[PDB]
This record gives sequence, C-alpha cells and structure tokens, in this order.
Amino acid sequence: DQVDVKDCANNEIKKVMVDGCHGSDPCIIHRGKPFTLEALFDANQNTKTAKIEIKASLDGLEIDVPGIDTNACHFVKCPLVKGQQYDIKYTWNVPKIAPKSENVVVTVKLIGDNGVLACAIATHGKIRD
Repeated sequence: DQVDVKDCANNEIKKVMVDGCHGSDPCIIHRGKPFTLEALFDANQNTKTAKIEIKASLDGLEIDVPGIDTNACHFVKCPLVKGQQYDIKYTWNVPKIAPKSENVVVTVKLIGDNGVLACAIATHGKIRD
C-alpha cells in the first residue's frame, strides 16, 4: 500500500508508496514489517547534474544523506534530464523494533538544475500505531 506523503516531484512519478508509516499526518509506522518508503520518478527535465537531500531516521536504521553522493548518482544515475528513468527508494529490514521509535524524521528531495526532480516529506513520525 502507499501513503499520503507530500510528494513534490515534477509531476510524473510512477509510484510513491511506503510499507507502513502513514503519509501526510504524523507518519505513524508499524514494527515487525519491512517499512520501505518509495517514490520512483522519470527524469523529465534536462540536466546531467543531480543533487539530493534524503534524510530518514529510523529506530535502528538512521539513514542520512549528508552531501554523500557527488550528485544523486550514488543511488541512481547522475544525469536526469528528460531522457532517463529512476527508482530510488529506502527500505528497512524490520525485525520487531518495539513500539514507538526513539525519534523519526522522513525527508527527501531530488534536485537537478531546472527544478526539484522528486520529493517527499512525512514530517516527523511516531512508530506504534
């Protein structure tokens, strides 16, 4: 299933779904399931450059993206422009993790040179429900 995250790509994403978490509202998530927020997109701009701003903190899966890739190329391709397809993502091998995480923050965004290619924000979140 998917959620109601505040996606913000150009306007052509092919699929945006998180396995448990809830979008829009304070993404509450579940424990015991592989929570994996998704948000594919199809390069529709025109720039061989690629940036990024992903930042997801999980209960034992603190995924962060501090200027890691040189240009959003460590995960996908670097040149997005309107001649490439994507399939980024962010899974989470989920054991049990108990209820409520020490804290959560799901953010994201892909930026080329014409306009933010993709984007998705959950705004905080509290595992449990």
